[PDB]
Amino acid sequence: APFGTLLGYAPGGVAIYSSDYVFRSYIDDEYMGHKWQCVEFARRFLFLNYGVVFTDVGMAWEIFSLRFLREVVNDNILPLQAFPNGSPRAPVAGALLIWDKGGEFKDTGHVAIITQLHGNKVRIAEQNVIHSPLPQGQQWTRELEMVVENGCYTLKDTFDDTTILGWMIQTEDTEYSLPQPEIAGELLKISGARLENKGQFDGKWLDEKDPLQNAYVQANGQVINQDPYHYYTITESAEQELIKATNELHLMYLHATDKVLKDDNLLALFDIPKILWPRLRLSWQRRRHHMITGRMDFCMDERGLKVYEYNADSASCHTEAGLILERWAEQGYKGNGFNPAEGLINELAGAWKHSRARPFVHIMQDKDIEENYHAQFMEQALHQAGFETRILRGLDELGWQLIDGEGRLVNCVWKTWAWETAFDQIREVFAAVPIRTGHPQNEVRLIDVLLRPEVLVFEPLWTVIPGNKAILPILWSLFPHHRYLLDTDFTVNDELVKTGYAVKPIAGRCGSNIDLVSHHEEVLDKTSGKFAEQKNIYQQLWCLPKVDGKYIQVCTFTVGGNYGGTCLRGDESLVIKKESDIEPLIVVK
Amino acid sequence: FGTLLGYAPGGVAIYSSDYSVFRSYIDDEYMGHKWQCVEFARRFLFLNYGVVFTDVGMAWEIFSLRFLREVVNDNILPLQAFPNGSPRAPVAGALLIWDKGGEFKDTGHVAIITQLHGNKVRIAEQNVIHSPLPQGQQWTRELEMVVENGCYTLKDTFDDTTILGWMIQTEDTEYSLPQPEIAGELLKISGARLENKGQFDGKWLDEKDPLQNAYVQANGQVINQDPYHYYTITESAEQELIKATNELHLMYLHATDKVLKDDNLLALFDIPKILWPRLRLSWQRRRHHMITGRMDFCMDERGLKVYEYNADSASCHTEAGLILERWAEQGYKGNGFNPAEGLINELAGAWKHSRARPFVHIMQDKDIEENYHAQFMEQALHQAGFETRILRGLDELGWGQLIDGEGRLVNCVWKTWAWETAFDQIREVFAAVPIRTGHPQNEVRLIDVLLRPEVLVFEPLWTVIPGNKAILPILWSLFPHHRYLLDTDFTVNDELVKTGYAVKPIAGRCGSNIDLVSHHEEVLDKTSGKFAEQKNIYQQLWCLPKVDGKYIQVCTFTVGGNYGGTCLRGDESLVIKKESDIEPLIVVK
Ligand SMILES: C[C@@H](NC(=O)CC[C@@H](N)C(=O)O)C(=O)NC[P@@](=O)(CCCCNCCCCN)OP(=O)(O)O
Ligand SMILES: C[C@@H](NC(=O)CC[C@@H](N)C(=O)O)C(=O)NC[P@@](=O)(CCCCNCCCCN)OP(=O)(O)O
Ligand SMILES: Nc1ncnc2c1ncn2[C@@H]1O[C@H](COP(=O)(O)OP(=O)(O)O)[C@@H](O)[C@H]1O
Ligand SMILES: Nc1ncnc2c1ncn2[C@@H]1O[C@H](COP(=O)(O)OP(=O)(O)O)[C@@H](O)[C@H]1O
Ligand SMILES: [Mg+2]
Ligand SMILES: [Mg+2]
Ligand SMILES: [Mg+2]
Ligand SMILES: [Mg+2]
Repeated sequence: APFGTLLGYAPGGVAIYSSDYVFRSYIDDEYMGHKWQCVEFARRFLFLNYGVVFTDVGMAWEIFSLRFLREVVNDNILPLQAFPNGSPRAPVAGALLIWDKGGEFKDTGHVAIITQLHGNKVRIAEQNVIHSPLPQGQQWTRELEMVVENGCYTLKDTFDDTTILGWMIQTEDTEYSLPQPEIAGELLKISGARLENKGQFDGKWLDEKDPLQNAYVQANGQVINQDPYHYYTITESAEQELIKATNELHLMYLHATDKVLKDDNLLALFDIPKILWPRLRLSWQRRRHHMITGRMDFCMDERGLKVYEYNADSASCHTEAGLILERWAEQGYKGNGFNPAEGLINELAGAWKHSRARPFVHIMQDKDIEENYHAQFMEQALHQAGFETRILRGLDELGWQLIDGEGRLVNCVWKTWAWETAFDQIREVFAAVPIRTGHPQNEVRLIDVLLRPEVLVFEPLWTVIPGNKAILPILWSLFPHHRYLLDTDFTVNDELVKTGYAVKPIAGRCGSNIDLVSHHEEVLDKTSGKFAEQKNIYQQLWCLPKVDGKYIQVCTFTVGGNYGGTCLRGDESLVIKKESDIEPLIVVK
Repeated sequence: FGTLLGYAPGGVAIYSSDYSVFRSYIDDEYMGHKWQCVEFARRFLFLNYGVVFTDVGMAWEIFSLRFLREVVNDNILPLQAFPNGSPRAPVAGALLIWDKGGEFKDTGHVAIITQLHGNKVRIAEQNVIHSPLPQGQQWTRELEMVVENGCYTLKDTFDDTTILGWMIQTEDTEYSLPQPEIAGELLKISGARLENKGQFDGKWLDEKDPLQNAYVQANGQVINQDPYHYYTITESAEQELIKATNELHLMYLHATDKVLKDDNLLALFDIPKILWPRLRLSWQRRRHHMITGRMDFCMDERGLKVYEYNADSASCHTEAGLILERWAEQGYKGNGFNPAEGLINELAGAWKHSRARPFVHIMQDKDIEENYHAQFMEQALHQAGFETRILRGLDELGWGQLIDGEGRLVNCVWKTWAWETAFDQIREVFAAVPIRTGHPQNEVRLIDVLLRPEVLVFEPLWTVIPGNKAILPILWSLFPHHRYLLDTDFTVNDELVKTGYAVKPIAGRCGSNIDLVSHHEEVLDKTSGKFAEQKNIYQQLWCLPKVDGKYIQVCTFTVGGNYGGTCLRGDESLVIKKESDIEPLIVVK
């Protein structure tokens, strides 16, 4: 039957459509999947019957690697066990059934729901196998021979060339289960590479006729890094691991955010003016699904994958990884590899299309030359998502009801401004946020725009919580010894003294005021900055890898909660800074 | 009217409420009626502290409240009151309430104190100033404050008004006022006879009106055993009933919220576990979709208690809001009025503001009482713009989507059916709720309609929780010794033993299987019924007052969450039942 046709329903009344090729599938504010993949059904089936969902994955077979589910009515995390086909643990109804990649399910693999288990077979329901109407009243798509020998169940797919990894059950009982996988550090190694010099970058290789590139040029010139003939490479396998860590960590971050907002004791550790708390919570409940983009900082090498911070509030690198590196590649790369961030612009237009952003968006940026091309890069994402924008450098063009230069109303704002800056205008100075709605010499401040009740702002005010480092000790707290985390505390405890630690201001950035100390209690590195007086967090030391004379760092972009790309920052020192360059990155298989 | 005059602190608009779609919301949260004083004071609180006060008749009533509702998690906070002249100073943000009289006649007034000084305080408010305000001035009026011997006293700018005091949201009660208790006698119910002039000797009910005809067809030209008799209540009591309705309602939602968050609690309602996941989703997305419910109280000089709250499926609306209208219209030449005369416009109201689809299928069981109940509601919907079609039974329903006898798709239904009855269809006989999406002979069950995902149902699922008596011990738990509650438990503890106690099925109705043990330990009354196997609750004995040879019970309606009327149920026994009559009620000032 055509694409979209209803072929039947699964237990509980869950529809199943034909996907024989508005493609996103949502059930309210929740993303289900592409239409009509085997994954969209599986996730919708769990959401509609159990009110739980599994993270976003590249391919179906990757679902067998997850070890947690998200409970949707409260952003809570649930434990999920995996089981090998042939396990003493029977494939109960409701469980997820996963196919690896191979045979009928080539690279993707496959996922299905076990609807009913019998004595010599089981029934499953799925969405991308059958494209024809199901027997009236049949709430299963296929039957699978199941053998039972010595308290061990083994399924036999109806295809002669496929492999069934097993099934997953949401329980705390780990008996019989598979330990969570872990990629061979060998595959996480960052490798140097060189292109053959033939002067592909000898001149103006970045188009200056294009307003966006030229904007970038006017801030950096025809340059990305020290030497444009040298790039770095990672394995498609490591990228997969980065997509996995990004999507997982984000939920852990939203989950931690949730817990902080519900406990004054925790909220008090962020050093945010109390007058704002009620506004933080409201932002949380109302703008919960509005964060458009963030960037994570990772240390990646054979030792594994670690996360330093999450730039949820405001984050750049987008122009670099998503535009210049695209032209760089088109200009000098002739290999089979690819730029892991080439889909950044479209990924952003997409999040905007689906955002509840008003028709006209005012883009507010401070007067910084980097913020200059960043703003224009975000403006092009919005114009693609079909929005209208005007950029505002500084506040001078603003005036009062808030209006801009050309007399237009300001009701929707995208800021490159950091929420912290607005928090200073409050710290410096009541029954409410002390904002002006009138002024003799028509002088508008920052807080006078971002905190005015009728202005729709991105990133939302709650993002300043997962964006503040005081969240790290909380992360550690909720997921002790999590494979991707580093021990973090608000003091230096015994366990940090042995390992060594990095001192970091809870609201800093660009590597300002950072102190690295080794187990030998020796200061490996220091930086200064304007955030010297803020509270600090102490996080287990874990130094960047050095490759080809530079310490490389891995960064992933979150777009609407999911991986949107990867990029590199590389510096002659152990600490990355606003200046640290963006090195070309190619992923290879 | 509607003109923007200025902004209170935080950037809170203030409009003119002159005169010569009147509801105000901020999302799905109701602020008040445009553009009254109360609407501002609530919107100011909602926007800056994320709290709001319960609905009230007049602004002067707010000074009686002793709690606020935190919106981001339906939690309840303490709100203390302080009389003008008080060691406790009138801080910023606090509510300032005027009693009724003088300038603020019957209503009284409400303002927000924006800033305290040494000899004055500034206050922001609505409906007192109807002229624009000076640029950037975030206050409306100043008031002389006379600090003497440690006591603060405010003087109004009007010479005939009275300031009650101010209200601080805190746990410290020192210097505060105790909760106002209504005088015993103002709560006595009283019989009154009309002058017999044959006003009720023929077809006094207009048989021309289809809605009334249907009611006649089920009861004839009758309401009670003698329509020349009625009861009356002081406007002071109705005051108390509107107050206890809106408060208990919030107490019930607060309790509901708690249950849905802790399995150990939810496990007490005996609902099929396969539905738990669905109850929680219902609660999170249909939180504001409840249209109507009815509360049962015991009222007399002893005070005001609450027996139960029929949130799921409740009736009596035809009787109180239509027949009794006709009644008064036919034999009442008095000053009083029917406390439930607006109900029908009240309901059409909630329906305008519901997210109900344009076409509504009304579902009812074959009962002669439900027959007119559903035509009374069908009329509330017609007055709200929707189209409908009554469906008696389940025969007119086909199938792979659910359609009606005329072919139309059923995806939005209003039911008179009890959610507990579908629950039985699950407890009769699975990876999901067992529902048919097809069947040979085309046989839709009740469960096959209410639990089909694409069908919009009112009342929404979560109502089965506050509509279940298992919640009574919870409320007692959250609000022990609340003035309107009764000690309820899941056993017969020490206290109930000595006070006497009512035994009742957690999911019953119409007085079925009710047992009444006195403190002398003797079965006062007892009834039979179908829910004898169900779990029970044990509620403190508090017998109906007996007036004019009848046991009277007070009932209040909740429409969209707030008071919507009042009616009486009278019986020869202490236990009201399905057939208990509706006794005419007139409210007197
Ligand atoms: C968004 C950035 N800037 C701001 O927020 C300025 C805010 C300030 N104008 C205000 O009003 O608070 C920012 O500092 N982000 C932190 P970031 O997301 C991205 C850092 C940018 C690195 N740019 C390198 C350009 C190299 C050109 N050759 O990352 P971290 O610093 O690691 O935190
Ligand atoms: C809505 C009513 N009925 C049902 O829900 C029956 C559902 C049934 N069709 C099903 O199969 O589930 C109901 O029982 N409500 C309980 P209620 O809300 C209203 C009782 C109605 C009293 N009518 C008196 C008419 C007198 C005419 N002279 O109140 P309580 O019984 O006190 O609980
Ligand atoms: N625990 C740590 N161990 C080793 N290096 C660290 C650690 N924390 C931070 N760094 C280094 O410092 C840089 C900046 O710290 P980061 O935590 O990302 O904060 P910022 O927001 O200032 O960029 C990182 O890019 C990394 O090179
Ligand atoms: N605690 C109690 N003390 C005395 N009478 C009670 C008590 N609870 C209920 N009753 C009597 O029993 C009737 C039925 O109880 P109710 O709680 O309303 O359940 P139902 O859903 O069956 O109407 C009431 O209307 C009232 O007359
Ligand atoms: Mg960093
Ligand atoms: Mg940062
Ligand atoms: Mg009752
Ligand atoms: Mg009842």
